[PDB]
Amino acid sequence: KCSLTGKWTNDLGSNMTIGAVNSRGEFTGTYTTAVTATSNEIKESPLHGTENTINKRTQPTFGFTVNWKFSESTTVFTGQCFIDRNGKEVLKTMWLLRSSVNDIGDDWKATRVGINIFTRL
Amino acid sequence: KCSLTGKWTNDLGSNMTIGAVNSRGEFTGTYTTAVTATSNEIKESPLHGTENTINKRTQPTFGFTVNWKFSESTTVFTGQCFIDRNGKEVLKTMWLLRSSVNDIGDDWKATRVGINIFTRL
Amino acid sequence: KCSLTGKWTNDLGSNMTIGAVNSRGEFTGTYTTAVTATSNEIKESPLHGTENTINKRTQPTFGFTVNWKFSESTTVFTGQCFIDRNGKEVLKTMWLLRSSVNDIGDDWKATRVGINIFTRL
Amino acid sequence: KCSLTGKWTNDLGSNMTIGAVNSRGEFTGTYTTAVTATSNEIKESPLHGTENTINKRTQPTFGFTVNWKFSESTTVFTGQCFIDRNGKEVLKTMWLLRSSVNDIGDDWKATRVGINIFTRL
Ligand SMILES: Nc1nc(=O)c2ncn([C@H]3C[C@H](O)[C@@H](CO)O3)c2[nH]1
Ligand SMILES: Nc1nc(=O)c2ncn([C@H]3C[C@H](O)[C@@H](CO)O3)c2[nH]1
Ligand SMILES: *[C@@H]1O[C@H](CO)[C@@H](O)[C@H](O)[C@H]1NC(C)=O
Ligand SMILES: *[C@@H]1O[C@H](CO)[C@@H](O)[C@H](O)[C@H]1NC(C)=O
Ligand SMILES: *[C@@H]1O[C@H](CO)[C@@H](O)[C@H](O)[C@H]1NC(C)=O
Ligand SMILES: *[C@@H]1O[C@H](CO)[C@@H](O)[C@H](O)[C@H]1NC(C)=O
Repeated sequence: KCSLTGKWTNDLGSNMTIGAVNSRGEFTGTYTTAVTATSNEIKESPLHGTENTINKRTQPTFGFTVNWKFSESTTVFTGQCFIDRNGKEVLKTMWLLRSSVNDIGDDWKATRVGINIFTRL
Repeated sequence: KCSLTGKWTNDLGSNMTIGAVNSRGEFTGTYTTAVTATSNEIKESPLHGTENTINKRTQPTFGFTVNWKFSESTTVFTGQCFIDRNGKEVLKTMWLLRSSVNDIGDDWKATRVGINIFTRL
Repeated sequence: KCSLTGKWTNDLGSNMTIGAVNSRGEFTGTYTTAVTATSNEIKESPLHGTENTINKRTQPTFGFTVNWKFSESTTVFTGQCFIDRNGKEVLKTMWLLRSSVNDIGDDWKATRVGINIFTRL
Repeated sequence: KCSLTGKWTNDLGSNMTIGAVNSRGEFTGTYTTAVTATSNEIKESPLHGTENTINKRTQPTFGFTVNWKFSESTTVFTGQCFIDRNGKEVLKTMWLLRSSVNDIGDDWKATRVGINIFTRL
């Protein structure tokens, strides 16, 4: 009932497209953000993830990594695909954004955390 | 200099094997835990991820998703491959563990966070 | 311009009252939830925290700890008091929920993470 | 058996002192870090927290906020006081570091996450 395939937009205005999910639950996609004002446009970064196929849940958990094309950073997202109080699909996710640091002594401050909610575009 | 390919063990005793990383930074492997019980014995779950290839860093960031085979949960891990002060390779990671919930009203309690440090096996 | 003192409600329906903030940035208050059951009905737990007073910012950061009265758990919340784009006060927060575990070997799964957004009641 | 009162040091070399905990579980302390090389010394910031007193656990959960004196940031810590495989006390904590941002549009990148382990000084 809740399928990851398709076009999504989030609460900060980023968009993401996800292709077909195979029988192993693997999928690829693209992740688009602004930077920043009306002016001007965008960066596209690839994403790769898997949805959990245990018990063929109608609302499966999933995870994906975005391999940023314009920085040395990586973000991972994890969450669950829900049906809301009737019909519309919603991805409730949390993410970790990992910055590159040059010294292992700075490792402690390299990880940001937050949320995103996605709806169909 | 720090390469994800190979066998790793962490601070809680789980092991992980990662395969070759392709020119897009993509890799697959397997994640093994313990400590359930048995006279052994373990579970093996596949993982899929990407290493960031921007500026061909010697200590790249990376993320991967573990698609648990024995539960409806997903974990994502993000971190950086370092050469430590002592010259040995280490993966400093943080993870989010997403539990499946039945109602979107329980979404708030579905995410655990923690760390893992990996060294070569 | 954004002051923590007063009554707040969040996105999950919990309410919070915060008292006066003293010259050191210290405050006390109460945190109320739902949605257990009853014909009511609620639990009230005390909270204690500090607002950062450096540079007398109009949108200060702050943290507080809620000492749950009905469990062995603790939550900490950190965030910033903003004047939103629409001119209304909002607390954008993130929290960690620490569960009590009996063995130090289960420490790895004792921490949940999430967000809460508060507006004036 | 595990009491928060006393002098502690962590895995990054920060120290913290915590005073007496009252009957409500409230405590104050001081949090000291370096910045950075042998040269030279330190900053001291106050801390305020509470330990959970439910079921008078020998290994209670606790939380505290550090109100940084040299920045507009706030950190909160939550964790549990353990006795380890015999006699020595250990605080296993996780933290959220909240940076001040000027626009609510940057709120999403304002929170870092990590761990600290403390032992008696
Ligand atoms: N080793 C290890 N380190 C982690 O950080 C971690 N985070 C989650 N998990 C796995 C464990 C269960 O398979 C599974 C429980 O569904 O979650 C982890 N395992
Ligand atoms: N409203 C609200 N928002 C949170 O982010 C949050 N995080 C933790 N908790 C509280 C709820 C239970 O009292 C208690 C369960 O021990 O944890 C929260 N309550
Ligand atoms: C997301 O998609 C819509 C088009 O449907 C567009 O208006 C907007 O510019 C997009 N946002 C980004 C970050 O590209
Ligand atoms: C990890 O590998 C080592 C072999 O070096 C083995 O002793 C250990 O039991 C393995 N752990 C798991 C969880 O399989
Ligand atoms: C929060 O306060 C409002 C009154 O504005 C009340 O309707 C609601 O039930 C309260 N929630 C809780 C959890 O007490
Ligand atoms: C912590 O305490 C010890 C003294 O016991 C000292 O060597 C060290 O400088 C301290 N570290 C900091 C950050 O002050």
